[PDB]
Amino acid sequence: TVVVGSINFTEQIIVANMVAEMIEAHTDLKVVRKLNLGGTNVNFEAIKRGGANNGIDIYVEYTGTGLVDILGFPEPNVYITADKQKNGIKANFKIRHNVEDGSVQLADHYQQNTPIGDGPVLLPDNHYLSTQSVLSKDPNEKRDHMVLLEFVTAAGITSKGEELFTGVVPILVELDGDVNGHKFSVRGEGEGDATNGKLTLKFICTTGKLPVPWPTLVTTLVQCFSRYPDHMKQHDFFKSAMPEGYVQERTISFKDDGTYKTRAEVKFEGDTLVNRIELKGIDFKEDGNILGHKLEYNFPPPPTTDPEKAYETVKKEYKDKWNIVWLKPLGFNNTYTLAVKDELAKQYNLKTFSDLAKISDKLILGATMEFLEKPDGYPGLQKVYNFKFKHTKSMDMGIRYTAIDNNEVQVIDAFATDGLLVSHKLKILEDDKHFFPPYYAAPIIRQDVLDKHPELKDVLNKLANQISDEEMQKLNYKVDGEGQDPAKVAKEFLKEKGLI
Repeated sequence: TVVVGSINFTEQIIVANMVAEMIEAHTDLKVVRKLNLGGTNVNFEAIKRGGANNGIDIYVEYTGTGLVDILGFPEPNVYITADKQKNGIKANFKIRHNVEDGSVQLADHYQQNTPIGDGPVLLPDNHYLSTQSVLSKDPNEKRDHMVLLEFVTAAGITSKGEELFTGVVPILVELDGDVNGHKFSVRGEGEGDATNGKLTLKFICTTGKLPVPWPTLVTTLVQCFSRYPDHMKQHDFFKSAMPEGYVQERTISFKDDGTYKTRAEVKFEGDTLVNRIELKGIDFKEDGNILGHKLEYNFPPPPTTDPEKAYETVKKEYKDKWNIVWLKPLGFNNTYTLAVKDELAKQYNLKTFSDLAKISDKLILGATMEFLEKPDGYPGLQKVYNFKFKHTKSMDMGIRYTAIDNNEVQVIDAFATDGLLVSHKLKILEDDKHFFPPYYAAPIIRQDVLDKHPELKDVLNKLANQISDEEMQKLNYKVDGEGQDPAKVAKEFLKEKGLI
């Protein structure tokens, strides 16, 4: 008896049906089809706990999801908004720390920034900051330390203080801390270059060994060094507060453990940008992840976007960590794409995203709000393809779709395997440069189950490249458009193909 898993999502329902149908047709095995309510993460939970204890033994996972579940989440895009009543800005975000075991320590961040000086400051429209932080060690340094490199930029749309960030600027950083009555001081030196969005620092614990992990102090240890693009200068609050500067306050509540509370003054002292912080930490468990020093010492970089390297990475890491085996890709890639009418795709022979980029008319009126705001969305895509659409309108809900029918818009954002794409006779283009992550679907199974029934490997590999994007778009349309039974549309397809 094997247990097959699925999520509350038409596509997922259809493919899990197909996995199960194959097992029934080609083996003597009994197959339980279990539904799971939630995102892709609860299938990942269920397979860990097995079909023995009301989990699952098999499900279809996507490579891009797999990368973050197994390597951990990269740093979030922080959403800054205006805080009129504080003449400032504020932001809330989630930092995910990897623990020595493969669990994740959540760190909910609540941030407020208020100008020190009384003068006016930029009160920005909502926008995002993207950070990458690379931790390391100085091999010729004996004191508890941290070397930190950091690249930071803003995005979300198509001052005097800022003139102080013209070149490379000495940073100094001083932290006085108290976690659960344990006192400590940290001190750091370096330089920042706001034009490239680069930080370089080395920090030292000056009171001895650090009573918390270094990764937990990164967010506390100068967002004035971000790179704001030329069409967003009017949204850089941080620099505009200079040289008097701002107060940054945060609560960082770590899930199932204590909380840090920080207050920091960021300001010029001569030619040196200084970050002086006082941190209080309360309610920490004497052997939780934080006081226990149980956090990996490096945030996971932005993951590979290479399709082959993605699949190789999850396959290796899921086998080492969880003893879970990735069989072969089903064929389709449920990822963010752009879509045009079929008619036009034939009229200019489009196929690829660079083929679409070479046109400065057409709107992406379709783009949902999220797709235009998110850094890793159309702003990031502008920088790889030199997109230059004559205009871009934010169309939420389904009305994006009504528009491309009307021929107002000619280009829209979408998921490659969306059924509406056959509804509205649409063409999906290839992300030739691989800007977006790869969500290659593949069946996934527990080793202990494949050990008891080795024939599963070759049965489920019989689905390898059997489902292209456009095939999956049709099966999604059958269920969400015409109301058919997922289990019957699954079974039909395996019959047309000859797999059953």
